[PDB]
Amino acid sequence: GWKVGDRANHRKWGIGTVVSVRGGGDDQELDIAFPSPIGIKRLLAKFAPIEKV
Repeated sequence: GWKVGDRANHRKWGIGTVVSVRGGGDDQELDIAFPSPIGIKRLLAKFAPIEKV
């Protein structure tokens, strides 16, 4: 699934970079760093409004 360094386009926050991935592969939790001033958001990958790249 998701990997550190991946870029994600989020419906709300635009494009950001994955800085942490945890939980098991079936319930990944992502930290995604969006450019200033949004900062880092922590969210469950399941049902997240994100697309890779």
